[PDB]
Amino acid sequence: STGSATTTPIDSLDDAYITPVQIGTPAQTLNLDFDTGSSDLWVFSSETTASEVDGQTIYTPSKSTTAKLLSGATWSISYGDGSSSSGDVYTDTVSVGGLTVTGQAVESAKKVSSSFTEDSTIDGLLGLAFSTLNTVSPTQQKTFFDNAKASLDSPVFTADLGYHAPGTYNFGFIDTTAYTGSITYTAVSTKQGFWEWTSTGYAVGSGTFKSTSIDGIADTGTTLLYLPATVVSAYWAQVSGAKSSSSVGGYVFPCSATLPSFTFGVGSARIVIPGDYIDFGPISTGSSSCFGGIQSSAGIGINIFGDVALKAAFVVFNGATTPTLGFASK
Repeated sequence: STGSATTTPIDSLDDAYITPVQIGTPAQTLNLDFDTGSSDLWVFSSETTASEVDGQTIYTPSKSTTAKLLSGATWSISYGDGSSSSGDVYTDTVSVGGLTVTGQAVESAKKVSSSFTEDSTIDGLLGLAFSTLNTVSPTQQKTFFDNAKASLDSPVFTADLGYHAPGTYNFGFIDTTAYTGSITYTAVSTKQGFWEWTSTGYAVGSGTFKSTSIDGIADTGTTLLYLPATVVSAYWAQVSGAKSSSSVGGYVFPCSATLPSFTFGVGSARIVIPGDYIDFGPISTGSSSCFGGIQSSAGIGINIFGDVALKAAFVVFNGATTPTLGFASK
């Protein structure tokens, strides 16, 4: 089997991407944030505290003939941005882009933090990291990809995120028309539960490539690119007037600037992030100070190849017995 779904930016900044997901019988379509940095599929639901729902589409298990309460199971998750959610668990039929999994754990939110309530466009998350991170207790549950894997033509999924435009998540095949040149594959460590890999270096604009190992995770659920302070400083030093602002929470730059590209290494290959991808616009409406798309990972504890980086590439998440990651230009 295979699946193919379009993913769509939630706003003009590509702050996140949503992908339609069918849950239940008859289908209940929710728009979920596919997150290769977590491993819970959770949704806004009929069980979610009423005051914490504001515009989202909810899953109603009682209207699904294939829904079954997973007795005794609860879940609770906190994300890197400080947001959180929790609730109980159903099993139900879940389909993505024509690919169907029966008995998928669907984690029904009883509580969500403000950040989720305030974002009317995201109805939940679908995690695509390794199932060892799944928070369901007392019986840990598998991700959608884990459940689908054995049935897929090839045990892979691909992320093809657009810049200010729709893109595609494919399951079970590699669309050879969707990228240019070759796919360069690189080793993955699953030790922390993530799609963790080591970049071979970086360049700023038309500058020379610095060979240096950067360990990080491929995380579709994180908006920006978080790298070591040394790297980030070298980038923003090439932008007149750029500075790190503690009051804003990172590097800002004059909105009148032309941003340089940023290149990262994948083995001997190079992925180029155009300067425009690194612009996240005014810090507040009408401001002439703009927020940077490359930020320091210092105090996150991990480097994160988020959407700013991934959308510059066609990315293969290879879930073979020994997982790998592939990157191609497109």
